[PDB]
Formats: sequence, C-alpha cells, structure tokens
Amino acid sequence: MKEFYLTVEQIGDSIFERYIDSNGRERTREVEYKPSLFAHCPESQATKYFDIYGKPCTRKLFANMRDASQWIKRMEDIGLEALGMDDFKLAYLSDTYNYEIKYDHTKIRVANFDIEVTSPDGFPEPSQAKHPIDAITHYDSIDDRFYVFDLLNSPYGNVEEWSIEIAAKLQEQGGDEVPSEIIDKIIYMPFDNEKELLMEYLNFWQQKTPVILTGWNVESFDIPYVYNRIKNIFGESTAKRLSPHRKTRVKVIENMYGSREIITLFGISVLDYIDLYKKFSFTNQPSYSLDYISEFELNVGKLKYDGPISKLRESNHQRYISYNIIDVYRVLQIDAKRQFINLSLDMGYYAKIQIQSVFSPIKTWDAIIFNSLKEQNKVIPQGRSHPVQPYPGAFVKEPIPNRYKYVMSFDLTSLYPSIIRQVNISPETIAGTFKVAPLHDYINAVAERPSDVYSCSPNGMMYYKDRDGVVPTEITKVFNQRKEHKGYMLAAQRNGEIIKEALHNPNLSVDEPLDVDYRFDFSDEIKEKIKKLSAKSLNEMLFRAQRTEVAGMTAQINRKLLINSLYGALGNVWFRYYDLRNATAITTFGQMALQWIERKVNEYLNEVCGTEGEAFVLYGDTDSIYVSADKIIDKVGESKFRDTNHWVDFLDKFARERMEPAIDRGFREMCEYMNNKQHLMFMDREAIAGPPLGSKGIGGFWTGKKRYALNVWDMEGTRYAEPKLKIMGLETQKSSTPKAVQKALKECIRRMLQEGEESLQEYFKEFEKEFRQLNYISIASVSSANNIAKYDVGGFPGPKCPFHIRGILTYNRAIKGNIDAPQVVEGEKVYVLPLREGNPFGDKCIAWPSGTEITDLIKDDVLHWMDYTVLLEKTFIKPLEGFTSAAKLDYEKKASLFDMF
DNA sequence: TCGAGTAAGCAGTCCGCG
DNA sequence: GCGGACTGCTTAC
Ligand SMILES: O=c1ccn([C@H]2C[C@H](O)[C@@H](COP(=O)(O)NP(=O)(O)OP(=O)(O)O)O2)c(=O)[nH]1
Ligand SMILES: [Ca+2]
Ligand SMILES: [Ca+2]
Ligand SMILES: [Ca+2]
Ligand SMILES: [Ca+2]
Ligand SMILES: [Ca+2]
Ligand SMILES: [Ca+2]
Repeated sequence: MKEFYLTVEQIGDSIFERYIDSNGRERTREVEYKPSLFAHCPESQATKYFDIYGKPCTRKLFANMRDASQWIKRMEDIGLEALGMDDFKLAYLSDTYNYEIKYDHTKIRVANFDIEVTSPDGFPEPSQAKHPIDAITHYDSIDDRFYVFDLLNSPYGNVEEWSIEIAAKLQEQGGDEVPSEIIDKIIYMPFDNEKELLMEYLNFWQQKTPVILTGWNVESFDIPYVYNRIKNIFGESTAKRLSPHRKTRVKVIENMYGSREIITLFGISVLDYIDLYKKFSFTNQPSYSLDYISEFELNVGKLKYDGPISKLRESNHQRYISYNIIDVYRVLQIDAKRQFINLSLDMGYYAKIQIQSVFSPIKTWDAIIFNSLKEQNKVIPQGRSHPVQPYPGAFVKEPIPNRYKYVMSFDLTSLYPSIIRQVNISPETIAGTFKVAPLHDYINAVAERPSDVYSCSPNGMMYYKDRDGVVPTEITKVFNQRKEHKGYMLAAQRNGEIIKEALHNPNLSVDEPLDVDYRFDFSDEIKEKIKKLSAKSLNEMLFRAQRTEVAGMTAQINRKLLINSLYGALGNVWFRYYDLRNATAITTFGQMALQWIERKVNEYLNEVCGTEGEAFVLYGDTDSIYVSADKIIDKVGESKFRDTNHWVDFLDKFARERMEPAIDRGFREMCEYMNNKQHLMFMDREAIAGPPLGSKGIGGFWTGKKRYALNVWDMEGTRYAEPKLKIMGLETQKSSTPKAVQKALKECIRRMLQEGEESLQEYFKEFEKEFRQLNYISIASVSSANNIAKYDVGGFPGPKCPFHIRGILTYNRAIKGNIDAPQVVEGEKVYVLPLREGNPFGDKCIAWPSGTEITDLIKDDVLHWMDYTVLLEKTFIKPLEGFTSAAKLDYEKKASLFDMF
C-alpha cells in the first residue's frame, strides 16, 4: 500500500500531518518543513526553474515557514514579485505525495454525529452553550457502530434509560421504529451526569478521532455547541481536545449583511452535510431541515412527536433518544444515495488539498495547476489584488412567444471547457491582440481573418498554437473523467426505461431481482429475463437502476461543476490566474459559436426545404439551439406514420444522419476562421419533442427567454417509456411556487402539450372549484428572507418593505412575548400567505419558518383569514394566463353560437 | 447566505401618467 | 392600470 494523507495543518513552523502509512495504519507526525519560494533572476543563470512565461527564477530555501512568510511581506515592501506556493501545506503535500494518490476509504475515519439540547427559553445559542447537552449519537464508519451517549439526570428532568427493545418495535406497538438494520449496531451508554458524559465522549473521541466530520448543521450548531459547552464546564484546554493537535480557532464567517462564528478544529476535516448538499445536489429546496430533506431524498415519513421539542425529553425520553439516533442514520442514508463524501474524497485527493477545500473551486484549481506546473519545474506567479469588474456572458436569443409543435434541440459538448481547449486559453498562452470587428461581422463571416499565426477569440485575444496551456491540459483531464461517469449515468437511465416498459406486463411468480451492473446497457440475455420477472423484482430493479443513475449523476454533474468553475475562477479576483481577457475570450467565443451555428442551421434547412429566409432556429441559450421540425414532418405527411415512436425514429435519424454532419461542417469552418488549435465544437442532438400522434396536444411552447415547456420522447439517446415534460424556468420549476400549485400548473402544461385546449379547460375548472380544500402549507409561497432588521421600523414595515419581509414582521408582532415560539431566522426561508382585509394580524400577509407548521398559538386564525382568492390569482391564474396567451389558447371556454342549444 | 461566472425572468414597492 | 426605476429573489446556462 502506498501512503496517503488524512489531514494536514500548519501550526507555526511545523506541519502536523495525519496519514495512513505503508502498512495501512493511522499515524501522526510533526515535520519542520522548510518551504521554498522563488524570485526572478538574470537570464545568464544555470537555473532549472522558470516561471509560466519562461522567465528564469532562483529558488530560495527558507529555514522555516515564518521566514518564508516574512520574505513575501518584504518583497511587497520592496515592490517585487514573490513567486511560488504561499500556502505551505499544499507545497508540503506536493513534496510528500509526488504521485497520483490512491486512497482506501475503509481506512478513513468518517464520523457522523448529532446532539440534543433541551432548552426552555428559545433556541440554544452555541456561543453561549448555557444548557446541558443531553444526548449525543456518534456513528463511526470504521467500527460501523452508532455510539449513543444519553444523559439521564439534568436540571430539566431526571429520566429512565432508553430501551432498545421498545426502539425496535413498530409505531403501532408503541415503539419508535428504529430501522432493524441498525439495531444491532447501537452501543448505548447512559450517564448519571453531564460531566461524566462529556469526559467519556472526549476519551472516546481521542480513541476514535474523526478524519472527516459530518452530520446536519454540525459546523453551525453541533460542533460549536459541544466545544463551548465543554469550555464552559471544564475550561479551554479540555475543549481543545476535540482537535488532535489541541489547536482550535474561532473563525468569523462573513457575508454581505452580517457574520457568524464557527470553530476550526485543527487536524479534522469538517464537511457539514447541509453544505455538501447545497453545493452538490443541484436542488433549491423550500426548507433545509433534516426532516424535509430526508422526506425528499428518501421518501421516509416525518419523525412525529407530541408537544414542542423543548418538552420532548421530559415527556418522552424514549422517543427523544430514538429520534436522535434516526437523525444520524438519515444523513448516512442520504449519503448512501447521493455519495457526496465519496465525491469530496475523490476531488480532494486528486487536487492534493485539505478535503474541506472541495468547497472552494479556487483552492482546488490552484492546487491542481500548481502540482501540474511543479512537475515541469515551473514556478507559479504571485496572487495579486484586482478590483471587481463586470464582464459579458452568454447569448440568449429572444424567442417569438408561441406554441411550437415539433422541436429538435441540439447542444454543444461541455461548451466553455471545450472553448478553452479549442482556442488554447491559458495565462501563459496569451500571444497578443488583434483589432476587433463588431461580433455580427464574425458571425456572418464578413470580418477579416483575425490571424494567420495564432488561435483567436472574437474578443480580440490571440493564443499560442505550439503547445497546450496548463489550463487546457488540466481541464481536459477532469473533462475526460466526467465523460466516463456520464456514460454510467445514461446507461442506468436507459436501463431504467427497459424496466419501466417490462413493468406493463409483470409475470405472476415469486422471484428475485437480477444481479446486474446498471452502469452498462443490459445485454440481450438480461433483457429476456427481465421480460419474465414479477412486479416485486422489477420494482426493486428499477429502484436499483435509479440509485445507480443518481450515483453517476453526482459524479458527472459535479465534475462538470468543477470544470465550469475553472472558467468562473478566471473571472474571480481572488484566483491566482484571474484575467478578464481570458474570461471574456471564452464568453465572446461562445456568443459567436451559437449565432454562427444558428446561421448555418438556418441556411442548411432553408436549402433542403427549397425555401428563402425562413427562421428554423426558434431559440438558443448559451450552447443550445432549438429547431422547428414541423416542415420536416410535413414533407413526409403525418398520415404516413404508424405511431409516435415512428416519427421520433424518423427525426432521430434525420438529426444524426443529416443535420449533425452539416453542423460539423459549419463548426470546422469556424475553427479555420478563428485559426484555432483544435476543433472541439461538437454539437449533438439533445431532445426530440412533439404531441402524441393523432392528439390535439400542442407539443411545446415558449413565453420568453429561459421560459419554455416541451413534451419529450427522446433525450440524449434515452427513449422514454412515457413522454417526459421538459419544463424550464416556468413556475412549476421554482422553489418559491406553492407545492400544490407547481403540481396543478404541471398538469395544466401536460394537458396543453399532450391533449389540447379542451382538456386544459376541464382541469382548470376543477382546480378552481376545489383549491380551497388544499392544506395551507401546500398553497403557501416560499422565499428566502434577508435584511429583516433593515425593513423593521418599530415592528412595522419600513419604506419599500418586501412582501415576504412584511409577512415576517406580521408574524413577529403576533408571537410577541413568546420565547418558546419558533423564530424566523435571518437568511433562512419562510412560508408566506396573504391575509383577508380586516384580519386580526393587522396586515395583508404573514410568514413563518419554512418546513414547519405555523405555531398553534396563531394557526387557527391564519387558517380562518387566509386569502384564497389572492393566493389563486397570484400563484396560479397569473402564470397560467402567461402560458396560455403565449401558446395562443384559452384556459376558459369562450362563448359561441352553440350556447343557445 | 464562506465556497467559480453572467443573463435574465417575475413579484413587489413607489409613483408617474394630464 | 400599466410602465419604468429599483430591490429582492430565483432560475437557465
Ligand atoms: O453552472 C454553470 C452552468 C453553465 N455554465 C456555462 C459553462 C457551460 O459550459 C455552459 C453550458 O452549460 P450547460 O449547463 O448547458 N452544460 P455544458 O455544455 O457545460 O455541459 P453539458 O455537456 O452537460 O451540457 O454554460 C456555467 O458557467 N456554470
Ligand atoms: Ca434533534
Ligand atoms: Ca452542453
Ligand atoms: Ca450533448
Ligand atoms: Ca413479463
Ligand atoms: Ca446545454
Ligand atoms: Ca455528432
């Protein structure tokens, strides 16, 4: 086994490293690492070190890390560049692990924990830690055990021991339904007092010191609470035992309007699962409570209890502890599905960074590029201060709002990374500039050729063609990695569709799911056996295929995120390689590429249709074009098709065999025009959309930029068992839209696209008639709530107070004098409802914490005074009116001459 | 919302528009 | 009543 690091820290002149040694054992060492930095030197040297621009450098070896840091300072005092990796632990890792790191996750201690704190006087602030910690559940991945630390005696009540036998029992037996698969993995430890609980927890921690530390809100709540509580009871030295190097720092986390405190534990890598989820899930949720996210991800039921959480330990300690254990398990279940810890480990070891730095693509890419350059004895430039400046982005075509019956979309492969590679865009490949023509002139190929020597972008930048830049080289590596995982994702998706088809005809038999790899397209043999399976086995297979698809999605979309973020880092002032010339070279080239191929596709289709100046491309955004295929379908005639799948096959074949070759030809000419290094503009068919054959469905519609809906039959080679709605930007897709209204609007759209106007009209009439019966949470709007205090003038709305903030102020007055009532937290999300005139709350709306039932204090009154008429008009009718007017149809039947019959 | 980027939509406030 | 100027928020890419 090759060695690999677990954690690394700088503490003064020492590097403290935890690592796995060649024998698979965890070790710790302190190293008096002597860093090197670099200065430019005269050309007449015998040096082996050169900067990225090929200027010679001399290496300066320092007695210690403080000397190196002091030197950087003095070089600024003198006004000269201090080159090299200034984050010395990254240089340490580069020197100590000078090879592609192979890590073994079974040796990495991943701890998942959650604490309970009974509090009678509101939220227990971690900075005060004034209340006893009365439960800790700590799961250790190496032991595969849930360690439960239970406080039986507290100022807030003495309780009996938790019973594992009651915990395992069904809720219908009066039990807690702790999952059978973890029952034997629980190690239960009750305590007579909190001091003993905390002392044993620290002994346990010393024995099983986390490398990766996670859980839900652990960084913002559990870790600072535990640290500060131990600090209050025992003193600082004892609290610092949470760090394997006994070093901690209170860290101030700042944002635009306020700040908060977290505890940095040296030698631990904290990856709070809420933050992994927010960065890597590609969702925007109405609530980030663990209950809400667990229900969403796992389809598990909310953990039910009577009374407020502040009284749960005293009234039902049995359930209190069982729910603490279940909470820890739910995070493990979410990670089994989403695999964000696996992702973070992969990325972190790839880049050779502290694992917690995966949250920062700037840090990640700084390390990747440094390591790549170091291999060639090249020296990275010093980071510099830059003022924040706006720069231009992508092109989005203004669509004509309309219905669109048959639509084929086409999409460029990882566009911005492909532009970087094609043009060869990198800090050290800048060759110079040329005189720019208006963009229109390049799009129409009328402008003079930018260069006969260098590779160009239409922003005026020129790049060397003799060798790949470090940015192209390194982005290519991660791009290639993504390609593999996207393959697994799509195979799993196609395999899912095979199971969905078979589920129409399930055999009557007692059966087992097939032992297969869902990452690869099912063989003919597997397909034959599937057609003979029971519904029970097929559903299990479908669940497994969909889990495989999620696994692939995580791996691929987040490698996409990483490479897109290298582009974005080029336009962030804190990146070592920040350069607006390069960031703009990418975006301006993208604008040209899309509009150039719009022209080429229009020309090609006008030719094949023997027509003049017809606009076949109806829409485009960044890297995609949407093509009207009505005329292609009409040239065959609808009556000639056997079924929907027949015309879908026809369009699929037309796109692959006819359009893609012409698109390729168009892009190769563009490459020659810009004299690029390598042709990498690969635009493939994405979606095939249209109404079911013989129906009155409209197929699709656009209301404006970034707002459209399509009935899709085939997406990137996946032929759906049932057509799938692709809806972008519309209210069905927004977390701010009420849950029941997303559902209703989606059905309105389904009916529009698949069935037609009459079907839409019958559904609307029914929804309007019944909507007042819907649960208040399902019809509440959602919003983030920032700057509550800014708009709070003596408890009332100040000038220009936002609607949702107004609601929060209404809520705050209504719960005034209640320390127990849930508080709205600055920066979190709220549910919002409008209120009828003359209500007792004194205003037109009310808001309360999202993911929660409104407190019983005011629930009855909110329900009584909820303005259903305003709710319906604003969240449902207005957007529907938008969809229908765009699609040129009516959601209500207009009067006709037949009416008098 | 500590953590790569820009484009661009809609809700709502304020207030003009004879 | 609707638009523009503006803030706030959320989406597409
Ligand atoms: O989060 C994003 C998304 C997109 N983009 C830019 C870069 C990207 O290459 C371009 C196109 O984005 P898409 O999301 O359409 N996907 P891309 O072409 O990168 O990859 P894929 O092959 O999946 O579409 O828009 C970002 O900068 N950040
Ligand atoms: Ca809890
Ligand atoms: Ca793409
Ligand atoms: Ca594609
Ligand atoms: Ca069958
Ligand atoms: Ca795309
Ligand atoms: Ca192709």
